[PDB]
Amino acid sequence: KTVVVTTILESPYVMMKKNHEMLEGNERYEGYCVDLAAEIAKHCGFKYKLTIVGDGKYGARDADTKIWNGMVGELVYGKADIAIAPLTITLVREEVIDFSKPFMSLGISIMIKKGTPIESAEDLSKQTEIAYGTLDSGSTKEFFRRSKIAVFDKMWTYMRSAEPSVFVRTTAEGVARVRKSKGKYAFLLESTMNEYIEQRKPCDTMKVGGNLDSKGYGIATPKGSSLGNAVNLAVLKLNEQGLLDKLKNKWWYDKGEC
Amino acid sequence: KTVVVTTILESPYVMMKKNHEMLEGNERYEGYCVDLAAEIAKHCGFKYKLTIVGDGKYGARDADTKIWNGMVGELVYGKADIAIAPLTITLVREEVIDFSKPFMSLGISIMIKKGTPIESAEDLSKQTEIAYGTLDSGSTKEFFRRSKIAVFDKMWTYMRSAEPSVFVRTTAEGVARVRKSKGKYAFLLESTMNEYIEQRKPCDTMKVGGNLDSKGYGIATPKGSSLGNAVNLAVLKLNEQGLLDKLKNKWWYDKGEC
Ligand SMILES: N[C@@H](Cc1onc(O)c1Br)C(=O)O
Ligand SMILES: N[C@@H](Cc1onc(O)c1Br)C(=O)O
Repeated sequence: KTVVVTTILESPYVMMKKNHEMLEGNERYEGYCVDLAAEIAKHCGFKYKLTIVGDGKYGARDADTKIWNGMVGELVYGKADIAIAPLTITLVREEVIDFSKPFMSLGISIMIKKGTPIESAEDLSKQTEIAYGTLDSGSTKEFFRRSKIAVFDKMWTYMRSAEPSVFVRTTAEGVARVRKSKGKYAFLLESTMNEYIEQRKPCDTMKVGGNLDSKGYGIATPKGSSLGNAVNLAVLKLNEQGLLDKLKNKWWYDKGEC
Repeated sequence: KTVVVTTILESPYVMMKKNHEMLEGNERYEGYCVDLAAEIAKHCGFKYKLTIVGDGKYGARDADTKIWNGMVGELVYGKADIAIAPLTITLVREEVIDFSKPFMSLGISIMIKKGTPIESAEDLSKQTEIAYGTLDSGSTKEFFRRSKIAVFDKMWTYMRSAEPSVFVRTTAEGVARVRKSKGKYAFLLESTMNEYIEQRKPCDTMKVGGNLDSKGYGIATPKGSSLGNAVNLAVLKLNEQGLLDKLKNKWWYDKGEC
């Protein structure tokens, strides 16, 4: 049967085409993950329907209700057959859903407005003049919340009680905050998005320092799903064929605006 | 039996005493509503236990699940017997819980950092240099979201799509945002809180213009609760005795710091 794909609106992975009001179904979307989905489907021999996750979240378990939300939840509760998006492979998630080998590598990074006197996480941790935060949900927020590393623990201690809140709901919001804060806000986000934004007008942001960690995005399926094996092989095959690199250049650098 | 009172941490209505770690039960709290609760209890002849609402919300119904949250939810689902807090009397709430006649009047107002070139809601609506927002929940946010009045509709249209978000989770956060935004953020909140903050150090904020609307706070009880009649009479009696005015001066002006 037709495979239900859950994804999320996150540039340049999945974006609404400017003329989406004129289009229907899968044709409404474009981006790295839209292209990858087509490639995976072709190599696994299935037809599919792209759907945007209802709550706009990646996936976390509520500590109280213990209910999974986001794309992970969609897979766990059987609402979708596969998730093709910038979904970070983490221990807690790996325990409830199946992940293909990573199709892209990344690490947490720092985004600053050009000219901000910050070069590293250590720099940020030792001052308060420049506020800094992360998305209000997701693996980056959790990285800091759970970290036992001195510098990161110090940063989380600051972030969790900073007022006003240093957390943002979407990447777009964090970028807007960096751009409109006159250098007084630094955004902690995954290197992939940071690198993409650095090449977008008004070209006033930049990624600074090295990544704080190293991980990857994986295609996810419900635990035990028979689709898992085929998808994993397709990811490895596409990587070996250079297709993944081609898609990266296509959506990040080929049409960079800076 | 002992009456379970649900309330919320909102200065100067209910605040944790600085040495609360040394205290137990009702003695941990102080404020206008803590004093009012004692007065109402005495005049209604009941003993009570103050409890802080679990989700820290005032009360709204989820459009999807249709479940009430906040203090209103606590009353609707029988978790508390009465709510004594700065709970705004609104049509939607009046339909699900009982409200005493108002114990305090108020209106939505504008808080600015001293020196901000804004004198009214109209001023705010006609510009974008100075961002402005409200709490991310509650009657003030709903006032703008539902308003059919031109100026307020224009303001909501701006607020709902402004990036980064102009909404804050708590009053403290909004105040912090006004104070740290160098005049680039104006906070829309109820006049009562605005007036209180204006008299608190560092004395860098002020209420400007008249109130946008007029309403009041009421003591709430589960719909049909027998406690409702007594509480309403106590509110009227306390007002006529001048007790409510005395409490207002006690928590707002007597010890003003500006
Ligand atoms: N990939 C993360 C989400 C995320 O975490 N930090 C960001 O900037 C973004 Br987008 C996840 O899967 O939770
Ligand atoms: N009193 C309101 C909450 C509220 O609405 N605007 C504020 O500043 C505050 Br506090 C309510 O009962 O929803």
